[PDB]
Amino acid sequence: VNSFSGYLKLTDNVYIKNADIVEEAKKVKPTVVVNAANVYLKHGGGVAGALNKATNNAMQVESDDYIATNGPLKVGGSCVLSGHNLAKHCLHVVGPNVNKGEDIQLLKSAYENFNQHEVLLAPLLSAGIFGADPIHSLRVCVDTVRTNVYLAVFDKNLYDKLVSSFL
Ligand SMILES: Cc1c[nH]c2ncnc(NCC3(O)CCC3)c12
Ligand SMILES: [Cl-]
Repeated sequence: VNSFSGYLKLTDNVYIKNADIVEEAKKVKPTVVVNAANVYLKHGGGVAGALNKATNNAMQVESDDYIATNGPLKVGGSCVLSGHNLAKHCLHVVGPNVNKGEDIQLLKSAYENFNQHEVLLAPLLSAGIFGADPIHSLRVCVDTVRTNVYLAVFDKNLYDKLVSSFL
């Protein structure tokens, strides 16, 4: 039993809700919140910009030190950093950004990072400003993640479309 409330159950391990991941994280304080990161951990917009703003830029400060030490992430890769005031940990996961020409096949590799954590709060990878089809992102999530994932979809119309179209 966990404290995630109001979710619709999609499969044995995948759950979904129309919610702002920022407001959800503040309420639940999950062990792991997933960020929709880029390889430079430049949290300018989309989910990343919103999560960073909620940390008063502390996420960005920590991220800049991480990059200065380790260099950029790989597309499809991840790193674990602090969750600041939002969660214990933030799993920064880089899905492919279609508006950069990146290979959508890397979306499965991106979701595989979730399997290293028993329970996560997360957005759909590569959706929104990363330019992929969110229906596809949900399909890859369900077919790749085996741990317990609570998906927050910010747009109500897209959520209803994701629910109504779910196979
Ligand atoms: C932009 C933003 C702020 N807070 C959020 N919480 C959850 N999801 C988000 N955007 C990603 C999508 O849900 C839309 C396509 C996939 C956001
Ligand atoms: Cl977005």
